[PDB]
Amino acid sequence: STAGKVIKCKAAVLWEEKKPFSIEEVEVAPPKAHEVRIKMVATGICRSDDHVVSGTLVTPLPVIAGHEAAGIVESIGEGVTTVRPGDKVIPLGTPQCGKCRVCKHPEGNFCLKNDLSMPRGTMQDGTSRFTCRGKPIHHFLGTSTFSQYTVVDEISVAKIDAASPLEKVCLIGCGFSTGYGSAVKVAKVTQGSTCAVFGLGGVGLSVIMGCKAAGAARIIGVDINKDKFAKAKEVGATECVNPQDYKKPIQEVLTEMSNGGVDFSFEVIGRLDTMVTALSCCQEAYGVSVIVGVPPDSQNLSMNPMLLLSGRTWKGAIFGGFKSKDSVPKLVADFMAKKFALDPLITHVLPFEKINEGFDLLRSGESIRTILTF
Amino acid sequence: STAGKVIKCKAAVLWEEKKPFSIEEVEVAPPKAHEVRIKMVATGICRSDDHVVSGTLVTPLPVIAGHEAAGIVESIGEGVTTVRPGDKVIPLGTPQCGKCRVCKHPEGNFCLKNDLSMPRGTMQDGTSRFTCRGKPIHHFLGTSTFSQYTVVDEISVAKIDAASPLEKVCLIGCGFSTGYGSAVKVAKVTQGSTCAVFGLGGVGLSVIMGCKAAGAARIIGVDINKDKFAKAKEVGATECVNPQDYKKPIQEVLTEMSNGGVDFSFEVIGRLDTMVTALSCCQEAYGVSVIVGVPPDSQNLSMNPMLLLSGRTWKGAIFGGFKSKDSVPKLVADFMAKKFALDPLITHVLPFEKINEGFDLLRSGESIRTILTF
Ligand SMILES: NC(=O)C1=CN([C@@H]2O[C@H](COP(=O)(O)OP(=O)(O)OC[C@H]3O[C@@H](n4cnc5c(N)ncnc54)[C@H](O)[C@@H]3O)[C@@H](O)[C@H]2O)C=CC1
Ligand SMILES: NC(=O)C1=CN([C@@H]2O[C@H](COP(=O)(O)OP(=O)(O)OC[C@H]3O[C@@H](n4cnc5c(N)ncnc54)[C@H](O)[C@@H]3O)[C@@H](O)[C@H]2O)C=CC1
Ligand SMILES: O=CNC1CCCCC1
Ligand SMILES: O=CNC1CCCCC1
Ligand SMILES: [Zn+2]
Ligand SMILES: [Zn+2]
Ligand SMILES: [Zn+2]
Ligand SMILES: [Zn+2]
Repeated sequence: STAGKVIKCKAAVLWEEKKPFSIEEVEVAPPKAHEVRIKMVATGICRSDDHVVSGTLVTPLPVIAGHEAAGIVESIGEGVTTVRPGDKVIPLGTPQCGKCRVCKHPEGNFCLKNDLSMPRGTMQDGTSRFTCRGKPIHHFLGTSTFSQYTVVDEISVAKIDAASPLEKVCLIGCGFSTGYGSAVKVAKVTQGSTCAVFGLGGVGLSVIMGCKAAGAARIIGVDINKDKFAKAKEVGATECVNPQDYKKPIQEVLTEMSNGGVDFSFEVIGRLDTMVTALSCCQEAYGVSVIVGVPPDSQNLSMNPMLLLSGRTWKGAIFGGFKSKDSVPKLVADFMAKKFALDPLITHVLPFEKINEGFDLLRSGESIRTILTF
Repeated sequence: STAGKVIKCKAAVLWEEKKPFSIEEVEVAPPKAHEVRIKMVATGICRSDDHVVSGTLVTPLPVIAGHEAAGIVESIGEGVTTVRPGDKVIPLGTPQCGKCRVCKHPEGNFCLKNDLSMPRGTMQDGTSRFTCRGKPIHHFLGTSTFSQYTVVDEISVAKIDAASPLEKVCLIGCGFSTGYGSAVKVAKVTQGSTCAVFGLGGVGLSVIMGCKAAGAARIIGVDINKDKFAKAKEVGATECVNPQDYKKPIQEVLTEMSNGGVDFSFEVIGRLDTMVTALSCCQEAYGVSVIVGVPPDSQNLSMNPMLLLSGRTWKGAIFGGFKSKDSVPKLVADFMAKKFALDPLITHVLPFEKINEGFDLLRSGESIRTILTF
């Protein structure tokens, strides 16, 4: 019926920065060799998608954004061996080619086939599968899930349990796994430790979930929006602090609260100043700080290297350190076995056609994750 | 003979920055409770001592510097239980009180009793044991080894093997242990890995020794003084590069040489620019960079946090991460069992009276470690 043919469908096209998405018809080419065309079922609104709109995260425009999603395979290109039509799948904003030095390394996950370091906004072959008004449109992170259909390279898609609820497990494609893995895999939070989490959105709440799963004794949530505190406590925060409530810098406050610095801190906002504050608030001799938030494009932070010389460890990670294709199906299986919850992250549900309202909810501070249904 | 009495002896006093040391008579008070008075036998010239002269490292003046040394206990104050008169000892620029949260933590070593974070230049009790021309003189790092006799707090001294050669093992008090541990304990260099070591002085050569002991396959030494390359290769470097020989930034050179970035890099100079270069040259997804060098006082570096977000780990350490009082005697025992060599680090041996000549040798690029003998 549609296999081998161009599909005309609706997508949310971003023609320029700082403008609403345009819901309009696009043409989606059939998949070439080692490509997969997916009928989207649900997609979450991640702050990184908003960073594309705001220019915080630079990728070529015009673009179909979206990268946190789940759908059903409509057709596969020649040579595809890991998914078949009808399979439930999660696209992966970080691929897993399985062949590069990073994929072969026991710890690495930032596969060298990624489209983040030097963005092209294309498929792996350097071309686009999307046309709109006769104009080629860029892809985003090899995923482009703000469309009723997308085409992704095989290395950027994972087959998941056929019974998965796609309107929930789409969060495993980005925000949940990123936050959870940042705590359990990247930081390796220890039982009885004290953690500080800067930023209590969908990703920060998932960091809290991971800290609690790791057995932290104290988990201090930090946010300038106190409306975020109730949910943070529900998922495991033992206390929350708003930096605006204090006359001293919050790194001082947190050092005093933790009797000399926290064991693990996480920056899950995307500001240069909070990256330095989060590093400073961990204990100077043995603390660990993990950057999760995305900094504004091309901007440098300033910091005193004595913060590191005393013994601190500072690291960052994409996607919680998880090797994407290996990890996503296992994380879905864990979700199906009730080993973590996703409902606390989902505050709003909207049809895809209301994407702009979903972004308004995020920008106003009212939502954690809005899930869009196609 | 001298016990309980003020000792008049020779010391090298630094009265002000950017001046030669003044070799003259000082008075060394007897040890108070939990203090140890030590007759010096040998002391090394570490770049950190020169940093005091140059103003790179700020500590109260006038001062008796020196912190890498070995000697023999002359007398002990009330309550001392860990050393006795006649014992061979190494003073510890980082103490090990055994009671603070850092000393109790399995990884931490930067004991909260240190005199580095907020330098006072005193004994633990806030007073000085040194007088010169009737003026009180400050201590340095709780050690002050540029003197025929010094007084140190018990938590800043380790008893070592009575058969130890003090003119060699003084290096275990700072330089050697710092570099070796930075590789084996802080970075945890792995078998078959590629390492880059910036700075080929006494500490950087000790990093190379540690990388080789850990089984690194490639160890790239980096120094602007090509005269340092021969000794670096003798102790394990597989190749050396001088940034001044290249038109491109050395981080780009090292990334190309390592086919995409090194596994472990070490900054063992003390420059902001080389700290950022060393971080950048490690592989972006799984590389680890360790700051060992001391930055100039109060200066901040500038860096792009995307270097960390992709997956790099950045850390620093004092004294190679070793808990000082536990580790120094074991490292001496290891040296006595031929587990590592110290002779490659020692290029000059001079009488203490030639301290200024020893510093000239360091500043001119002509020495690795000069050992001063009393
Ligand atoms: N490393 C990775 O793989 C990933 C990174 N990201 C990044 O993580 C960050 C968080 O993403 P979401 O949770 O979706 O965003 P979000 O916008 O829902 O949450 C951010 C939170 O930070 C708080 N905040 C903002 N400014 C603050 C300040 N100055 N001090 C304290 N709190 C402040 C906000 O009130 C908000 O609750 C974003 O920068 C996003 O781009 C997201 C997904 C994956
Ligand atoms: N973290 C810690 O516990 C310790 C830190 N230190 C610090 O480690 C550093 C090294 O100490 P040493 O080996 O005694 O010093 P050193 O002066 O013997 O060695 C430094 C080396 O860096 C090279 N160098 C200088 N500028 C350079 C540049 N722009 N690029 C490349 N190479 C350059 C020099 O030619 C020299 O060979 C110093 O900053 C010292 O204060 C020393 C001992 C303990
Ligand atoms: O949110 C998904 N991916 C992010 C990962 C961090 C850099 C920007 C893109
Ligand atoms: O060289 C010995 N100690 C150093 C440790 C790093 C800060 C300056 C002093
Ligand atoms: Zn995302
Ligand atoms: Zn790969
Ligand atoms: Zn030193
Ligand atoms: Zn201590």
